Amino acid sequence: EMEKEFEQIDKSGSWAAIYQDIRHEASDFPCRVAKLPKNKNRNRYRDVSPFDHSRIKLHQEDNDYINASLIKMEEAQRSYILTQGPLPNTCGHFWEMVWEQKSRGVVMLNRVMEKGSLKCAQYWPQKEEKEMIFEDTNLKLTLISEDIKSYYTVRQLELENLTTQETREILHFHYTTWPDFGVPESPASFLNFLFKVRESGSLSPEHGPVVVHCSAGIGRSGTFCLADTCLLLMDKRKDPSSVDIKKVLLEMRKFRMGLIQTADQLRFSYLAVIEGAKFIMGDSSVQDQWKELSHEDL
Ligand SMILES: COC(=O)c1c(O)cccc1OC/C=C/c1ccc(F)c(-c2cc(C(=O)O)no2)c1
Repeated sequence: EMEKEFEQIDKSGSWAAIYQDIRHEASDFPCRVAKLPKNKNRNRYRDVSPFDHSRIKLHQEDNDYINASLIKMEEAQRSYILTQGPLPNTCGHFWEMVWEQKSRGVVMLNRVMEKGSLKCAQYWPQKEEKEMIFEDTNLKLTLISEDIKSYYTVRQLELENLTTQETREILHFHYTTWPDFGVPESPASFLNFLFKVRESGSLSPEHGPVVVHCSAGIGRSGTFCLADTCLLLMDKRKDPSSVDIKKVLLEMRKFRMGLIQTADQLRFSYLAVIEGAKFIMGDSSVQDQWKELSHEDL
């Protein structure tokens, strides 16, 4: 059905329309906390804020603000905390969140520098010998190892609560080939990546919500979560036909503004889901075909 609609929409080149329509019906909620003068420097983009009703509150008494939303997908029983790329001054806040929320995985969908501009702080350690200590949130983050693949890298980090000397293994999934405001090379590579994250247990309910982010935490991050939820629902009832992707994107837009920034990302979202269904519906071999087509070997 989504395939029909796909060809339908492609056949008459109406993605820009379908996309603007979703924008017209997207929820709109107040962002008072994020817009408070004291939090001006805690936001990377003036036009990208968390709604008040679904923002992740830091557990400190000083200022509990951080540009992050908890997208809670009720029907699919999956939660994601989408956030902006940490600013030089908010890296402590970022790891505080991860710790307090009990996250197991962190999904980075952008490179530190894109189009010749600094899109995100270097918030994680790059060399084992050089760990990082966030003095304001009293946390330590050490690089334990990293598995570099052609288009993405998986890092194992150790987060420690200097106040209690408690430690946690944090998996860092970094997609290094997704153009800014762009779309993955092929659904195959994107799906290979999604399933890698899935296989890590990072998306399991026995863990806090996975923290997903790009520069603003709405475009590429939205695409990622949309495909994951759609594939998940489709899986829950083994009924591809009952999955209304636009209805699902709107559900998500209730928790964070502007998820999916371009009509092409929306088109890619359809592709990834349609392609992913192959695996969800019983063809377990397609996962290897993706791993091949993705060319993850250096
Ligand atoms: C397309 O716009 C919307 O859907 C929308 C809406 O309908 C209502 C309210 C706000 C809206 O978005 C504000 C985003 C601003 C905005 C400004 C600068 C940015 F670098 C980005 C950005 C970058 C990325 C990435 O890294 O891929 N994703 O988003 C988004």
